[PDB]
Amino acid sequence: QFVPADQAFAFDFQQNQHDLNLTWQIKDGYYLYRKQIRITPEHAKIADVQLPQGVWHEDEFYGKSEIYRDRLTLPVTINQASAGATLTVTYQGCADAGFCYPPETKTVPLSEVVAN
Repeated sequence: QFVPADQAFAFDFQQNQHDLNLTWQIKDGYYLYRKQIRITPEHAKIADVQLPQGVWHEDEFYGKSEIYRDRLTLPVTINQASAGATLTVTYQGCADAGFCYPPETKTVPLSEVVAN
């Protein structure tokens, strides 16, 4: 069951001005590592991102780790974003079947936002 990474972890975003929501639809039997998520803005300023509380799991890769299953919803606050600004979103997930996908990076185009 080594399906394409984007089928196991369906990533999408929706922005309404200062509010950005990042979503991952996580196929049953797969999970994301909380600690492997990285969000980096380029030409934009965002509020601190608080990763939500997940569940604890144990595997041979990292032993005891906090993971996310089913779906991950992550709100992000854009305080300022110049034209052409982007958000680099990196994450990594594995399959209960016994294998991990490599980290994946998505570039989110941010709509311009005037500060404050």
